[PDB]
Amino acid sequence: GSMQYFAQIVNREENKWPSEPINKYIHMIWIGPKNISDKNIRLSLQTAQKNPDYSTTIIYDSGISGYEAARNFMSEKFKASKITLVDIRNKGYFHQLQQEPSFTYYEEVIRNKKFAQASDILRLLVLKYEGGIYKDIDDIQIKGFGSLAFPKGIGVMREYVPEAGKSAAFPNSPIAATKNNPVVNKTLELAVENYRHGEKNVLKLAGPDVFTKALYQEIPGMCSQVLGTQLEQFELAKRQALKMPLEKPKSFIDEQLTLQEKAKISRPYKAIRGLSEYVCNGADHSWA
Ligand SMILES: [Cl-]
Repeated sequence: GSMQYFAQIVNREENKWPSEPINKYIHMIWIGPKNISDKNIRLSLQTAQKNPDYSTTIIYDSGISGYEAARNFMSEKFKASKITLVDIRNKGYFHQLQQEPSFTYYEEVIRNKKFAQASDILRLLVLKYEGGIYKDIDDIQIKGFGSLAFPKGIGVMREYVPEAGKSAAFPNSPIAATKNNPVVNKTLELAVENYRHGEKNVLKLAGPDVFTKALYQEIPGMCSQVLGTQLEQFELAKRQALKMPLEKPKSFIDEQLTLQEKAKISRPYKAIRGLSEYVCNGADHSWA
């Protein structure tokens, strides 16, 4: 045979990480005394309707003064649906959450009434113990999830580019993850280090930029430049096995790596971005 070893390397990269199933829980958070908007109520109902095999819950907090007025508003609006409000205090692992370093900052942030900044922390704690899919009340459910399985047990959206930043960022919503996922844990570790270091920058706390940085440490290929570098290395490796000029191709027609070979190498990192065909992101936090 010829090129059978090179074709074996390409096939190894396609299934290097087996896809792990995701628990069928849709976690959504709405904490504070502000009432949920009419749009977010309709999107939440649409979320539960499009996922009858998922149990959809909206997580509120009873440790915030004035929470009853907003919680009473949600129950009357969701009493005839599959949306079941669950208090984070009444969780079956709340005593373990109190022993988490991030929960002290969660308590410290809700006291300052920075509810959106606190939601970035709680969503990772819920995915740590229970797992499943976190989604925000503003995220639009395009189609139902069904049985989802992701390489490394982690599913995210396509990364966006901040209009002034220099690095892309994966949104921290929606996030699909297995129970006690390494990417979720590393995001919590970086979040604790940022809060320990008094990071006044809201981006360098528990938001998408921190979730992205933790995703790159566990799965370095998620960085577009890293995967692109890996494709250029296979291009040179194929030329060496072909006994062709060991050089980077000048034009596209001179590339030896076929499109099918590029797709095989990129298969794991495409699947991790699989949540983009199920959910459309909302911009409620943008207007805030
Ligand atoms: Cl060979």
